[PDB]
Amino acid sequence: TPLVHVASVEKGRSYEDFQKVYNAIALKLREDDEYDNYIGYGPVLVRLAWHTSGTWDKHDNTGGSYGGTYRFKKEFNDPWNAGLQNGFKFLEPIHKEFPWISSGDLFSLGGVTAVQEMQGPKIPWRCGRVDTPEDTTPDNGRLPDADKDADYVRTFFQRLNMNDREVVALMGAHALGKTHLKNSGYEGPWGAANNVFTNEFYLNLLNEDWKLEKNDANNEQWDSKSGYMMLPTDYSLIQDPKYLSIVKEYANDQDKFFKDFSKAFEKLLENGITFPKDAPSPFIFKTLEEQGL
Ligand code: HEM
Repeated sequence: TPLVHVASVEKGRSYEDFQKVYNAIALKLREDDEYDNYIGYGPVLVRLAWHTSGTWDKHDNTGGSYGGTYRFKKEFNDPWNAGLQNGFKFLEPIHKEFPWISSGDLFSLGGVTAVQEMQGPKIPWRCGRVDTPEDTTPDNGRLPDADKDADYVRTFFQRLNMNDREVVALMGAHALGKTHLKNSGYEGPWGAANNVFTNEFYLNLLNEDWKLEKNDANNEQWDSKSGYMMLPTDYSLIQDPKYLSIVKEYANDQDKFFKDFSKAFEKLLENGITFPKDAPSPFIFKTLEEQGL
């Protein structure tokens, strides 16, 4: 059946220990600001948290964030993961300073820290992921393709136990960063800010004038005169009438999008993990700004 992965708290560690890790990540995000033409490492860390969680299969509980298996070559060389090496490199000195944190805890915490420092919603986070051996590394091909339609997106996300609202909310993370032709065969940002977490993805889908064009890798993407782009999968959220209603909702309610994204993102990062009844409550980390740091 399904594998069982029980959360086990890094020995003797508590909220204060993880806040220190959060702070080191946040401080380095501030420090290494030049990355990717001054976008900074925020977006790639969010993508790293999603990709290391998104291999999960609810049917048998393979993949998922628990095992921290991205550290192994099969997964880091996944063509779907091209570019994430930048996120992993960023995290190296963090892991060196705090060698006690598990890899899955670090990859997932990198995502939480990035969202929050980029002025996104608070994302409650739980510790206790435990490194698993190389033979537990899921095969390539569990991450989604971008050249597909709404039916594909809907079916894909059923494997991660996500419903329509959860899918649309999670996709709003595409406010962040950009596609890079050398990584994915798509080129351009989804919006203007790209290192500030807002509902701009939805506003842009609805409000820009989009043209279906071919990029330099001979792949179709939707382009706007403002210099933004949408993947076929992004654009499918306004082609499908059920997705469209939810896009409109998030475009018109920043708080609702924040609340829903926080729930879906924590869920994504926790899928596959069994938390003991007496496990600590989820942690809500203070930002550097809230700490006066
Ligand atoms: C249908 C599902 C999805 C597809 C097909 C997809 C596809 C892509 C592609 C092709 C890129 C560009 C990679 C590159 O060239 O560097 C990208 C970037 C990104 N994705 Fe997604 N994605 C999906 C869902 C998600 C989800 C659920 C999240 C998180 C909640 C996410 C977060 C990000 C972020 C933050 C970036 C920017 C990374 C950077 O700037 O380096 N994506 N995605």
